[PDB]
Formats: sequence, structure tokens, C-alpha cells
Amino acid sequence: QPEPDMITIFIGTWNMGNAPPPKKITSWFLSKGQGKTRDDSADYIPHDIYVIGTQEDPLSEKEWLEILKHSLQEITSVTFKTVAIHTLWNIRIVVLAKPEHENRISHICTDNVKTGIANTLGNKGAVGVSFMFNGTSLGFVNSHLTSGSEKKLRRNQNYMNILRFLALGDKKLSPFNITHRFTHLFWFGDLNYRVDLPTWEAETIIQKIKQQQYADLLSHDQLLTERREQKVFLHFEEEEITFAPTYRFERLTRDKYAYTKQKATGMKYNLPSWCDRVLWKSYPLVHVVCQSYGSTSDIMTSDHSPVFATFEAGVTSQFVSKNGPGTVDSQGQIEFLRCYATLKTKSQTKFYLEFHSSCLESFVKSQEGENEEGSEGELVVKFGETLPKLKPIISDPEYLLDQHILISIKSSDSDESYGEGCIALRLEATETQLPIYTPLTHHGELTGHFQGEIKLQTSQ
Ligand SMILES: O=C(Nc1ccccc1)Nc1cccnc1
Repeated sequence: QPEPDMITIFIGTWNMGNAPPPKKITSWFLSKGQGKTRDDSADYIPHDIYVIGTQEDPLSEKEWLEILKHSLQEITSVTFKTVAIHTLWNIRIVVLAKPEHENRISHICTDNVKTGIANTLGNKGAVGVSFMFNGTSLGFVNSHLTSGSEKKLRRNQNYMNILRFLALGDKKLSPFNITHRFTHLFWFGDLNYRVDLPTWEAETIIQKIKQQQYADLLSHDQLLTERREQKVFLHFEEEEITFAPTYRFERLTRDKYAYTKQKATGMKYNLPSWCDRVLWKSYPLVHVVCQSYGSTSDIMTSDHSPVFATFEAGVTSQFVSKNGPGTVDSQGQIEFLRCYATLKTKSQTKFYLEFHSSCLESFVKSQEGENEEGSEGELVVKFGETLPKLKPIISDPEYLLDQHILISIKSSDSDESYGEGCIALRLEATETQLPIYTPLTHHGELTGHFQGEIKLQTSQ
């Protein structure tokens, strides 16, 4: 039985509003309702992995797992295996996979982050799961961020705390946060960003939604505007939104948005908003295609509608050769030519690089670079032709061209990373000098750039 080179992944996010679900939730897992929906001809075809994120979840883990497994068995006639379940307060993540994948999945990690301080610590935060699927690392984050239209900057702060402190994936990747640890990272939840229009415009917004005219609402969505201004979710993708706002509904119908201020809301307005979202970030030049992004219309126990997204995702096989794993493949090498880092720092420490990759036996430290002053104020760290030649464990081009090199630039004085990025080895040519580039981030914000040339030697 051949190892897959693609899988499909279901992502669900639902703020359940502290209510039990209705008897039937199959529409969610079938990607049926509003938006980019899944073709009826696929309804019996199971996804490889289902990742369910809930917020305000009133159920026990056992109670929700039974509902989810029942739901999938009714759709697919497959009994899914539980990969992981993790709950923080009423924020939960469940990962289910087809039984045929049980031996393909390993290195399962879970963690949570509690956001806020004192008053604002005790119900918001995130849970996450990561694992390896054959040679491919997968990460999943379900976050419930701060509520309220006038708290976008708190949400952004909650995002940075979660990506700094959530401890998933390979702990040896010490300079790297979750935004660099995975081939594919999915981040979803009740992110709680709102449509920023005046309160007086509530009925006008409702009208627009009834006309399925979302453009003038999406142009005020705080998540899209904060992402455009590089305030949050830098280097993440989101499919185009073509479904109505998923919050805030009267329960037991979807005919009414409940937006007016009430004692129950802390006298806050809840204008119709796209609170419930799925974003992703995959390594450069890895296949990832969104095949659905939408909301259900028939699950009405909460003041939010469930959101679904599905993905095709490239995966690779657990490569063995006669050499690697457990030795080098002398035939293989990676050379960096004429490389330099451009950093936004005011610091004047010397810097060195670390190269990390599962195609290396262990990470590689460079010599210190040569600091120059750039034209428009910046620090340029030149490495020239000084960088160590990297010796991959396997030289077969079918393996090596699918790998990635994570780069950290670290201060010699503190050994702290000032920037992290990722280079694909999926090159147009081998034995040929080719341009490479990555932005560098630290704590998920832009700190610089790394560019130069690469020369990759494979066994072919
Ligand atoms: O995010 C954007 N591009 C991108 C995404 C991932 C990696 C690198 C670049 N563009 C964007 C964002 C928000 C509004 N309009 C455009």
C-alpha cells in the first residue's frame, strides 16, 4: 500500500455559546451551508484528519468525542481514531484520523496558553496539537481571543502571547516559535475580530447581509485590516470570505442577528462580525490548497454558526536510504553564497547563524558575519562565502528537494535570536547558483531579511 503524497485536512471552529449541540451536526463535517462549500459527490469520502476547535464548550471530553465520532461514522462509515484531545477551560481541540494513519502519526504534542493578567486571566487563550505525519510536521492552534469591538489591540497581543508561549513541535528547534516549527500550521478559533462600522449602521449592515453583499463589510473587518497593516498573523493565509457573518445570532434560528446592547453583553453592541476564522501558514513551495471555507446554516444552538475549512496538503514519506538515517550521504551538499542579513535592530553585537533542518543530523552554527551600516540606517550582516557547507543525511533529490532550512540569526553577546526564517530546497536547478530569500521575524513580527544564493548538490 503506497504512502500518500497528499492528504486532506478538515478544520472546524465553533463557539458553542455554552449550549449542547443539536442532534445532527453532519453539515459541519460535510462543508455544507454558505461560502465555499464542498461538492455533494464527495460526501462519503472521508478526510484524512479532522481537527475540531470549540470555544464556550459545555461538554465533557467524553461527551464531545462520542458526538464527533458518531457524526463521522454516519457520514463516512469509518470509525475514526483519536489522535489527541486537549481542553483549557471551555476551549478545546480534538484531532481525529482515519485508522489507516495510526502508524503514520507520531510525536504527538499538546499545550495551552492562558492570555491576559489578573482580571483578564481566566477564560481566554489557546490550545494546540502537533504531530508528525510520516515526514511532514503538522501544527494546529485553536484560540479564543479577547472579545469586544474596541479591543483589537488586545487580540493582537493575545496572538503574540500564544505564538511565543505555545510549546508544540520539535523542542530542539529552540530559536523557533510555532510559526516556523511545522510544514503546515493551521490557526483557527473565535478570534473575535469585528466589523468596525458605527453602531448607528447596525440595520444597514443587516440589510447588506440579507442581500449577500459582503464587500463593504469585509473592508471594515478588523482581522483583514490588521493583517494588511502587518499588526497580526504576518505571513499567514486566509481563503476569501463568501459567507455571512457568523456572530451574533439569536439562538434556534439564523434569521436574526442580535446586536443591541444588553445587561448580558455588558451594555456592548455586537454588530454582525466574522469572529470565527481559519488561517494557515505552510513552508515555502509546499502544496496547500483550500477546498472549502464556509459556515453552516442548520446548527442553531449557539449565537455563533460553526465554520469549516478543508485543505489539500502535501506530505512526504519517512525516507530511508543505505546511508541516512544515521550517517551523511557524502554525495549531498548545500552551499550558501553571497548571503547577507538586513536587520531592523539598533544593536551593534556580532551575529552568527544557525541552520536547522530534519535533513541534517543536528543544527549547524556559522562563524560571525561582518557588520556594515546600510544606506537608510539599517544593520547589514555579511556572511560572504564563509558559511559552513551543510551535509544532508540523504542525497536522493526526491528527498532533498522537498526539504527546508530554518535560519536563525543570533547575537554573539546573548545567543538570543533576532530573526527566524525558512528557505525551500525546491529549486529550479541543482549544481547551479540560485537566488534565495526569506523575511526574518521574531515573536512573529518582522525584524529583517535574509538573502543570497544557494547551490544544492544531490546524488543526480
Ligand atoms: O498577507 C498577505 N500576503 C502574504 C501572506 C503570507 C505570506 C506572505 C505574504 N497579503 C495581505 C494581507 C492582508 C490584506 N491584504 C493583503
